[PDB]
Amino acid sequence: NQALLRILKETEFKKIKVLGSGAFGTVYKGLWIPEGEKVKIPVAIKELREATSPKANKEILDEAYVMASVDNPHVCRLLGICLTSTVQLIMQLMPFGCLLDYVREHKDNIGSQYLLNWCVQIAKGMNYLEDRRLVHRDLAARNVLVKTPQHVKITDFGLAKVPIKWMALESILHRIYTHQSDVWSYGVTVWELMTFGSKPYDGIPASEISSILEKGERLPQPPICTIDVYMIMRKCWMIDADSRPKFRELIIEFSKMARDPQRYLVIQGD
Ligand SMILES: COc1cc(N2CCC(N(C)C)CC2)ccc1Nc1ncc(C(=O)Oc2ccccc2)c(-c2c[nH]c3ccccc23)n1
Ligand SMILES: [Cl-]
Ligand SMILES: [Cl-]
Repeated sequence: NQALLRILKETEFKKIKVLGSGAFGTVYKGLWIPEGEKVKIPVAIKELREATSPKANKEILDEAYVMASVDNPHVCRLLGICLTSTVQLIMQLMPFGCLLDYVREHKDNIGSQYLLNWCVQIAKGMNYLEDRRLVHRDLAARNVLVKTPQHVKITDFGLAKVPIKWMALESILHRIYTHQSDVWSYGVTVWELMTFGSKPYDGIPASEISSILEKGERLPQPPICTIDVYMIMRKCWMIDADSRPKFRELIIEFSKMARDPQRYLVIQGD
């Protein structure tokens, strides 16, 4: 369905402010001003580094069509693309930033129902990706964006088509990426939220992660988590990928807990 993806001319968007930058490229805050209309749309613009892959513009556009077909309230949808020497991707601006920064900045004013609702919404978005037979490969708290405080969206997937501390052991050892390896990354993401933005395996070099996982060590239990919540996180980190919970089960379990949030999370002033 080609109509779902707007082909943009360079004059229809302008870069205002830099939001993030790295080896992939740079994400700008900007405005989309379609020529015919009289509107200025807040957007995020990710410009990819030139000459990173041999894929021509024709093959890139076909992959972009898939990203534009993602229709789920908890997964970011590709709004437009600009194909010059560099590939530029346009999506809606998420004004509150990424969820990792949000929980760090508001760690004193976040209650149990907020945290459990985020866990539900992230599981809903990942379950949709699994329904579309799409593997994310880089699920993390930094890759969950906050549209409003109680509406989050998963971002930065399909860009892949090394985050060792978020990867399932089979991804580190065998480069295997499935929906069940996404579940491992979901467990680490939930761990980031329950610790209000702590770094996983803090103080341990990335090159040592596989050995400690093979020795049976895992991320420690967050203090606010009751045993019911931690055991769900621990099951996401089982060696047997098919023994890990499914995203559809995680939706049900975290939805049930969200009905009685103070029973499952113990938070000061909650
Ligand atoms: C006010 O808006 C924001 C601000 C801040 N800042 C606040 C604090 C700063 N200091 C003080 C700590 C640093 C951070 C972060 C985020 C957003 N909102 C946003 N909206 C939409 C996308 C997004 O969909 O981008 C795309 C676009 C096309 C294709 C794929 C992804 C993104 C986004 C996705 N991947 C990224 C990688 C790096 C940076 C941003 C993004 N972010
Ligand atoms: Cl808040
Ligand atoms: Cl960090």
